[PDB]
Amino acid sequence: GMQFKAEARRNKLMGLWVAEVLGKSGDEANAYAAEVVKADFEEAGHEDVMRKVLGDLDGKRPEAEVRAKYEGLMAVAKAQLMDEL
Repeated sequence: GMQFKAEARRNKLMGLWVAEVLGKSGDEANAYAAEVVKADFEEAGHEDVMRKVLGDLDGKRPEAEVRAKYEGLMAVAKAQLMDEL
């Protein structure tokens, strides 16, 4: 299945965007791009993830920007995994 490879990539990639929106850089962003991958076991779909990134953003962006970013990234995530080959 591609679910999981694609999940890890989608989840990681959003972390790097959210990190840039925080004003992280370098390795702070890479560490953060593990955190967003580490919030998807307790609840399926996109529940406990969203509250994690939103609370971490502290109001730095509107939810409408944020959730759209995540949702749109599933396409990008799966580009990268066939483009990395």
